[PDB]
Amino acid sequence: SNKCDVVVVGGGISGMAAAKLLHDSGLNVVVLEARDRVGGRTYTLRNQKVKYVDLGGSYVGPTQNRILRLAKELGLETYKVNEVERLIHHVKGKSYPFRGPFPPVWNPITYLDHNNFWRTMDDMGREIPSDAPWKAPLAEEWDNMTMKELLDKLCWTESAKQLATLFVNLCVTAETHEVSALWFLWYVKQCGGTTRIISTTNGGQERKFVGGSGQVSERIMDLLGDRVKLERPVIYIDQTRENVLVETLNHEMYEAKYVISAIPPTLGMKIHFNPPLPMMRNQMITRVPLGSVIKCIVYYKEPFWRKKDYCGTMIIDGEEAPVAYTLDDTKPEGNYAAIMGFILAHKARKLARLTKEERLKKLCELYAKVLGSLEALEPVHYEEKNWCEEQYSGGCYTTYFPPGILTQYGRVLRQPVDRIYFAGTETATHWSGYMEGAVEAGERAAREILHAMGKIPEDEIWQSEPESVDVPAQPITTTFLERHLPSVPGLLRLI
Amino acid sequence: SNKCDVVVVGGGISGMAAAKLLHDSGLNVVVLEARDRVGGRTYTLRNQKVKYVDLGGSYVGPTQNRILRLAKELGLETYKVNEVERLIHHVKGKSYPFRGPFPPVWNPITYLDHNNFWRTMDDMGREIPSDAPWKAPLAEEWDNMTMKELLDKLCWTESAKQLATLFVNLCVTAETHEVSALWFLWYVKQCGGTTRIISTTNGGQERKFVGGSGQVSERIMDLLGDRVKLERPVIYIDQTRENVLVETLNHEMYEAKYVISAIPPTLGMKIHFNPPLPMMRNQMITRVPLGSVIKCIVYYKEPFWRKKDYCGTMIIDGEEAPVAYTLDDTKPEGNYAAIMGFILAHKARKLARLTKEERLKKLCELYAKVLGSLEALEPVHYEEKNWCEEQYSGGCYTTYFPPGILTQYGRVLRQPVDRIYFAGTETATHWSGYMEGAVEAGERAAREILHAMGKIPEDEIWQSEPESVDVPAQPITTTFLERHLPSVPGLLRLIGLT
Ligand SMILES: *Cc1cc2c(cc1C)nc1c(=O)[nH]c(=O)nc-1n2C[C@H](O)[C@H](O)[C@H](O)COP(=O)(O)OP(=O)(O)OC[C@H]1O[C@@H](n2cnc3c(N)ncnc32)[C@H](O)[C@@H]1O
Ligand SMILES: *Cc1cc2c(cc1C)nc1c(=O)[nH]c(=O)nc-1n2C[C@H](O)[C@H](O)[C@H](O)COP(=O)(O)OP(=O)(O)OC[C@H]1O[C@@H](n2cnc3c(N)ncnc32)[C@H](O)[C@@H]1O
Ligand SMILES: O=C(/C=C/c1ccccc1)c1cccc(C(F)(F)F)c1
Ligand SMILES: O=C(/C=C/c1ccccc1)c1cccc(C(F)(F)F)c1
Repeated sequence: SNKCDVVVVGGGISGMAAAKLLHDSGLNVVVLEARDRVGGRTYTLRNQKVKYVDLGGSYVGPTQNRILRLAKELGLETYKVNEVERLIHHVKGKSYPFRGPFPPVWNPITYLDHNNFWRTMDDMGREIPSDAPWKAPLAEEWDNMTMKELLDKLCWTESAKQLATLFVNLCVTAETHEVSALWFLWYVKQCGGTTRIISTTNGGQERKFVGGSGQVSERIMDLLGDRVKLERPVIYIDQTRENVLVETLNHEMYEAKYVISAIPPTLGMKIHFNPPLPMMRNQMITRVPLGSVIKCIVYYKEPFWRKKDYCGTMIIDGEEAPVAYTLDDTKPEGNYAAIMGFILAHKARKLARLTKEERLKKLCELYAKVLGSLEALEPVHYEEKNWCEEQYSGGCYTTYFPPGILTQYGRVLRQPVDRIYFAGTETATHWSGYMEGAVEAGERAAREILHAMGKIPEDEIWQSEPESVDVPAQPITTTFLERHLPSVPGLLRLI
Repeated sequence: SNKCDVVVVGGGISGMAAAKLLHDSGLNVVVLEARDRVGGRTYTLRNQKVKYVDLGGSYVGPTQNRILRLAKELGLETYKVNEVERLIHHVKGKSYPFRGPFPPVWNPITYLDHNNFWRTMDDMGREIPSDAPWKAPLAEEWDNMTMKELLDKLCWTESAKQLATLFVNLCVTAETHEVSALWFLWYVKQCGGTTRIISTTNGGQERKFVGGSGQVSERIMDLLGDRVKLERPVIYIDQTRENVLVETLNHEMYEAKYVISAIPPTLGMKIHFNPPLPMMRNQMITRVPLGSVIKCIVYYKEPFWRKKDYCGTMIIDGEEAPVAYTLDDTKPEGNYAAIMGFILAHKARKLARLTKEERLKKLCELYAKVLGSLEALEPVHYEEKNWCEEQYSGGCYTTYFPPGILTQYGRVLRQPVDRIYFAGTETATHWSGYMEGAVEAGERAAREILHAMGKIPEDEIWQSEPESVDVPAQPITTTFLERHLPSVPGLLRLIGLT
């Protein structure tokens, strides 16, 4: 057997961030990666047609100071997602260009309903602790309701209900009726609220890495050399003896003092445990699916949308549209012009039966309609990835909690099992579900093991991150009218 | 590599019934079983204090003709669960004895709401095909609401909402807010409806096996001899070559023409697949958890409750009660007097924090109050099993579907993946979740493979079961008034119009 101080299961950003911190503290680390590659839910494809493209996680932005710091130390640079020209909201077969992060509305009742919905998501969020959403004062009430129920209660207009549905589908790649209200409200709040989570400029989608996010995991693998084992799916963990034993599918045995599980919670199911897991984790890891998404990038000769004062951002309401959301994926130079689109949730399941060519055709036709341009019908290249297919992801972007699970099993996610500590973006308290969360969770799990070894004190397990000098955050502001305009039932009760 | 015709993964009832059918038709089978025993979600404990007790699946009843035929052929007998004396419905700290399957009400408004609740469960169920619940005309609308939402719309009284909530908790060991309305309605309909599923006499809970349900799996293991491999958890299935390779955790390798997967759907996750599963199954096996229950048996000197004209059946509403449902678990000889209780859904999680002794004390105190009996505080023995702990079950009794899953992923549950066929009670169309559904699924999967091999025609894959001559089924009947009395909203509409 191959002896070390710590085995990390998973060579995603979270596993790699963990292994780097432990290695940098002078411990011997092994990273056991199931796939022939590192990066996990990040994946950068290189070819001559795209140069590079993020088919998995891509965007970073202000307040994501851990992934920005790790990436800068690895020699990476960011560029800004194109948001110079107008965003488009496509509603009832028509494109409404706009500026500012929130699609505007003109009907005064619809205005009150939209304003109240966004404001209420943040008001509810203010009562949800980031590190313990189950301690929300209304935790059971919010957890025993789906986001569909909350939207049916909140939204007096079909316009607001359609946009709020798209918001849920886009943010967590799941249907409103699939997810806990408490969990979804936690998710938005732990990213700093509605504005921060939905924003390109001054939000989560502001920036990409030059050369792709995959370089984060690849460059940590570069530091670690053959301490990283590719095509080592972990099948068995035995804690009954003096050192922990970890076995891979190809019959290698690794012996360590500690283990970091840096995989999505449910992918714990792929490992056989001796002794059995404690009951609450044994059931928790059956209750926590990941969402459903096809990430699709269509390439063009030029970023032609810019010529009509469109930035390439499309927000597309309704059942018919295969893609509800797009961003300009063009490179900083104005070349490899591209639209990034998400096929979300049930649409990722329905449109999977089509061929690659059939999806390209559908997307090109939708883009032509929304951008009002025949150029959208002339793609030079297409790349796509269905994350629903992935045995060692289970989906993307992240794990969602169905109604009832977060209050009953949420405490279990980070709780150590003997000498196994838990990383993975799912266990983060800030931008959980993001590459930022992956770094927070890996460094924290690494530091829990340094503390178990007597190397650092308790108060250094959780560590604040200095603000990026390169990507400073601007404050989230509201207007007097946003804070004080009544809800629809507000305006009704007054009459 | 050990060569055979069919590797069966799982030696529960589903796997052992599959194995048996294949063996009887002259094929070489291997059963690979994770545990040091067969039975799975059935487990009969034997010691001198209890003689035998079912800590897992126990009850069989009329219309469950496949498990009755299999058990009869294996030499087993059934006896009747005691329902001679009165049932108890305990609500708001008081016990109301009754007779008949449904807890009665007297308040006329509350009577209309109770009758309408049960009638509407059955009305909705008749819209839902047993073999394709996602083809129900309103499948999307029903699957996109939880049973909590449905009971909030249906029940115009708290009395009905509290009884309906217990019905869900007890039937599927999950909360109303955890489960799809479509899935629950399907689950009840495929068991023959509300009356059949809740009933002791003429229903699911009518009988037990003399000596325990574990003997079904044991006696098939006896017939198969060393074809059954204990402590062989399957870790890897490879379908890239002519013959399927199945690897176990102890590095043994099995080679077959076909595999039957007879494990709970989510326990599919414990196997690494080459090539990867198709997309829809890959995601479906992360979306289908099992429920939560502790089965608890408290032993007494005598079945003292019978002397107060109580059969031992207690239906106990609300939050404080650790146990919402009990049955008499006394042996047919009238000795090893015992009460079987379920700790259901969130209570199975919450009370797992206590010691065995503390759970025994809380059950005795509850039973003392409900039965109006200090003797309930004098247990002679206690056995319990928290199925939430089992690595190779995931929970009990069975897999539930959260909102949105059965319409998106339902069709893949029993869809073959190349040379892999799916057994397990979860894949049944009649008494899915039960030992009955385990037999139907195991035999149907075996027959799918017999057809793939050209040994039987396609119209022999699905086979009806002759009705037991030993446990014949009384039909489910209603009265005119039960069929035609209005709902509460119906009565209000009449009042308006008048
Ligand atoms: C899929 C996706 C995700 C995504 C996104 C768009 C798509 C299509 N957009 C993002 C965005 O713009 N910005 C962002 O910050 N995040 C975005 N995401 C999500 C992001 O990619 C993830 O949050 C992040 O990558 C998570 O990293 P983490 O390290 O937590 O998890 P992982 O990447 O899944 O890594 C797991 C690794 O473990 C391996 N594995 C799995 N099972 C085993 C076993 N049994 N043995 C050994 N290794 C195992 C996996 O192969 C993987 O490499
Ligand atoms: C838990 C329970 C269930 C139950 C019940 C009360 C409790 C506490 N009451 C019942 C009742 O009164 N009447 C009834 O008809 N059903 C009742 N149930 C349910 C019943 O026990 C189950 O429906 C039935 O036993 C299920 O049978 P099936 O054969 O479908 O499934 P299983 O019993 O879980 O067997 C699966 C076997 O597979 C093994 N396993 C799991 N993973 C692997 C791997 N990777 N490799 C190999 N073997 C594996 C398990 O160990 C098990 O033996
Ligand atoms: O939630 C949003 C985007 C989330 C996101 C998450 C991960 C990767 C890319 C985008 C969002 C963005 C712009 C507008 C809207 C809105 F207002 F709902 F349409 C939502
Ligand atoms: O649904 C019931 C029982 C289901 C069941 C399933 C498996 C094993 C034992 C009980 C039930 C039984 C008696 C009364 C009631 C009722 F009416 F809801 F209170 C329900």
